[PDB]
Amino acid sequence: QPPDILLGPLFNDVQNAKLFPDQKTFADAVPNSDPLMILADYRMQQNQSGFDLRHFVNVNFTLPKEGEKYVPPEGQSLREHIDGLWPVLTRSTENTEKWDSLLPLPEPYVVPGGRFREVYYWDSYFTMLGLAESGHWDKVADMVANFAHEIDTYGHIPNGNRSYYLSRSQPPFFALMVELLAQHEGDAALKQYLPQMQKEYAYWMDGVENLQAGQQEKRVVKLQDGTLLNRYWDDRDTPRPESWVEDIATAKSNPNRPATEIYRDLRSAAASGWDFSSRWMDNPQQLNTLRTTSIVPVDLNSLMFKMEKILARASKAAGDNAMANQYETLANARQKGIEKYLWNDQQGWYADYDLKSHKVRNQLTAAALFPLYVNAAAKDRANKMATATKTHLLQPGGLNTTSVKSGQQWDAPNGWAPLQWVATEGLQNYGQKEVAMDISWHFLTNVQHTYDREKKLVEKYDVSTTYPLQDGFGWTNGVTLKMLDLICPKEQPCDNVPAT
Amino acid sequence: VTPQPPDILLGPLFNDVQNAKLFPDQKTFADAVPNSDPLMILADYRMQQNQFDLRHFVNVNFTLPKYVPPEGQSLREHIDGLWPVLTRSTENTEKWDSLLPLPEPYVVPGGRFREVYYWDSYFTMLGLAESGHWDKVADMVANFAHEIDTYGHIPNGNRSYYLSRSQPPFFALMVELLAQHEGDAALKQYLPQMQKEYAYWMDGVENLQAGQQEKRVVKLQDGTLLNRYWDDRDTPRPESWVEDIATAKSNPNRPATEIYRDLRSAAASGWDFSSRWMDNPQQLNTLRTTSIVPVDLNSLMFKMEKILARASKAAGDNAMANQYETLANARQKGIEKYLWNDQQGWYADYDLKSHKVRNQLTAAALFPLYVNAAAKDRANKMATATKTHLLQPGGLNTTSVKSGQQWDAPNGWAPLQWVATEGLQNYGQKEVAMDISWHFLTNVQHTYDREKKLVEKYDVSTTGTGGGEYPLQDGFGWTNGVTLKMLDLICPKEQPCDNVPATR
Ligand SMILES: OC[C@@H]1[C@@H](O)[C@H](O)[C@H]2[C@H](O)[C@@H](O[C@H]3O[C@H](CO)[C@@H](O)[C@H](O)[C@H]3O)CN21
Ligand SMILES: OC[C@@H]1[C@@H](O)[C@H](O)[C@H]2[C@H](O)[C@@H](O[C@H]3O[C@H](CO)[C@@H](O)[C@H](O)[C@H]3O)CN21
Repeated sequence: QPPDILLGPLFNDVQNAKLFPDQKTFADAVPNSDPLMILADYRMQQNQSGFDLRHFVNVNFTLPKEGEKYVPPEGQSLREHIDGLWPVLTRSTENTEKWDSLLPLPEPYVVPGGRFREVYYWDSYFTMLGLAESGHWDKVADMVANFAHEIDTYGHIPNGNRSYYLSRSQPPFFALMVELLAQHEGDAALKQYLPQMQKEYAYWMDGVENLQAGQQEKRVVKLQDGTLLNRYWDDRDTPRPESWVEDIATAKSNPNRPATEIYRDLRSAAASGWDFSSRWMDNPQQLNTLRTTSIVPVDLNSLMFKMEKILARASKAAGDNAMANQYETLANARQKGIEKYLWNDQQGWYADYDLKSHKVRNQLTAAALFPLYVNAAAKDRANKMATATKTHLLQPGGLNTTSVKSGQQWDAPNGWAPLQWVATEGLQNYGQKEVAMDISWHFLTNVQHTYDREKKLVEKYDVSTTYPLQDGFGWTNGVTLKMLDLICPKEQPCDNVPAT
Repeated sequence: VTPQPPDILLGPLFNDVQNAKLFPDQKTFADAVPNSDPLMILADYRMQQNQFDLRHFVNVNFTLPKYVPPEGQSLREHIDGLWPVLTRSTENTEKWDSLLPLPEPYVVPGGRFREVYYWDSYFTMLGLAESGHWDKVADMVANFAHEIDTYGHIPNGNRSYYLSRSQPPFFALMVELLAQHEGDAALKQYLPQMQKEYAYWMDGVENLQAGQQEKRVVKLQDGTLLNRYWDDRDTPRPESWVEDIATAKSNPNRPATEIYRDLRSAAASGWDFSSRWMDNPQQLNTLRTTSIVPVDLNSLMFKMEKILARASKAAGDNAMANQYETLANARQKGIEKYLWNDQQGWYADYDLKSHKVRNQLTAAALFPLYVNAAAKDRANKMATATKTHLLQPGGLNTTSVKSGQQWDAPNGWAPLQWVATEGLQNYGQKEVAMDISWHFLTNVQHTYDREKKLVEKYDVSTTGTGGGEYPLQDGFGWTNGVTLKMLDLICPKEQPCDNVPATR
């Protein structure tokens, strides 16, 4: 149960009082006794002469640790810095105290770094690429097994292993994780995790059998002509426990709209990974105008395509050819849907589909490379995507997330490792090597420059040239390894990005 | 972890079994127990579809759910003898079972209702208490406290598919019932759980802006705080799967999620279904439950606030007692202003769409008298309105609208008979209170005499029994409890009756 439900008005009071400078801190606090009895105790004590809320919290909760700082040794190469960090980013939480928001996992896992003290769904894929690249297949397998277990226990992979992340998933990479493990383990891996891949697919498509044309429900939309696509959705319609005061302030700033609708769209953008972006906003100046759930995402639907293709491949590997064909049929239908509703023929680029206006959007964002990444894109449209990339999103320090400098995280001038890799790999898929290399060199140069000065890798980079900023950093480390390998000869690998 | 509801657990397999109507009751497969991990059952299902007999597949992979009274019992004896028959003890359940474990024995309503029910349990516990079974009463209070502890609220019943909603809140009244036997020990003991339940009903209230609603709370333009019925999910009910899909399918121009939310929220109200929630009582696809502020729910919330004040005082916190008292006072004002119809002269629900008190008189209108929130003059008008519009030869009518739905004319339901009787008695309206009691009891006795059963509800217009999508069920928990209480009321304390007298 998430902390706001467990603790009631007590959670609200502590978050609003801003006892801790991060709202995630009290979301991660561990009750020392039954939260129902803490709430009862709080109600009695709170109006007592001299009641101190900070003292009450200290007495009734164990808080996250806060004073510590990682100190790398001097002058290690970029590659050695990353490679030696894996144990540091690894957590082992097979059992948790009762009432901890942290959810137990059977095997060790890598977390992104800093305040992100839990496994993240889509981060873990790019992280696992790094682990695999540097020969840590056992950690890769541990993490696949963990996610399989979450599917088994919760019915889906939560955004992270926190009670307050249970209400949503994230960009789905599990099937791609199984394929990554199969690179090492062969078809055995596809066979072992077929039931879990199927159950995750059931999650995303839940309710589709009874969904009528022109309606949406949970993570599924059916257009008027019957086309089936997915959207991001969270099952709750309240402030995020981890961003409690920010979300309340957002909704309060637009009393013309039901707060429940704003909370739903804030939580659904968090499910998208892109919390937040002009991509979801009617007005980039005002977060209270986001309408995430009314938007059909081109990246999510690309990922669904890949999931359907992988289900077909795993079915075939298990010896069920008829079932493999069924998944191929679903994949083809998805591909047609992407090509019809998620391609903007006037601009010549992929884009989201707007359910309110019943048209494909004009806005170009880095999500538009996803159809290339998953091999859904027609060849001529992949070529158009290379042009659009160079014209609009390629910047000196890497691939821009969007061309709108809104002040939000998933927008210009911010470059995010996962997006760099998806773009690089999708362009390579279609022989657009020049643009793919430009992204890799520009982003890697940006990573090296920050590492040179600060001896760290961080969650995101400003591409204009080459909560506070977080360090580690899981997906940055993974993508860097992969790109470093790409830009230097296989037989003469580099440990730092060449100056020229 | 608590299993997800059966539709989530089994993915499309559930949908397929329900739609195929392999079983004549939709509830039957909702209560099926998987013989292995549903994730693996679903994988097998998809494989076996590509290589098939659904019924046989279900037979292999699930275990499906499975009385002759003694000779010559009086009505009272039959009821007292039935308590063990209706008792279940489920401290441990199988993995993947939709049945949720409870630490103590519990009485269930009867028939297809093979689990404990929230509001039924109060009326049932009145019967248990009346006939000396205080141990069972304490068991059931403990079970509900445990559910609040474990889930954060009391679900509609102990089934995974009921977890997304509660029911008309009687827990605080159950605690007061135990307190009648134990003294205030019961209040002190269950104060934390009574507080946790209030937090559930009021969840989100601190941040709710005027003119908006969220979950179970509404805040009107002037800041007035009231509650509504709500279910956290927006899909067909597993236990009524094909019926609910048909309902939504019948108006494809309204988002199906709204219709599902309103169907589920009417089941949260206990009154699934009623003209009360519907724009047109003849058409179920017009229900709009979550836009209606219910007078019965808010009466019960008033009572909860009152008991919380009493319990707080028992625990020695007068400051907290005073706070609950202030909340109760605000609720009373809210009831008198927004849930009383002065045109008609009766309590009624408030409509959030038209921003007006509703004109319909239903049995829910007696709740303010039951909980002692009503002004004396208004209680007197309610007595007249009851006598004029709702009193029928076989008991108190649920509404005066014969819609074809269960919570409407000509159906009479035990809990509503008792609430009306007690409400009227609280304001000295003895004549109407005794009329309800004598009429309902005569109905119950007549059916008992010929059919040797008590059932879920009665025809108050014709007397006898027999809307609804499942057959009339027997037992029957709340009917038996209310019958005992009313039997005691209508005969002298010192010369009690075992059958309802044929002559007043
Ligand atoms: O690197 C961790 C996560 C990543 O998964 C996500 O795309 C990116 C996002 O900017 C942040 O999201 C996390 O934090 C939020 C609170 O700050 C949560 O509400 C959100 O659910 C969670 O994924 C940091 N990022
Ligand atoms: O006596 C058991 C229940 C009682 O709690 C409720 O008021 C009345 C209602 O008419 C039926 O409700 C139950 O069954 C439905 C399915 O037939 C469920 O959807 C509902 O959630 C459940 O309370 C029988 N009654």
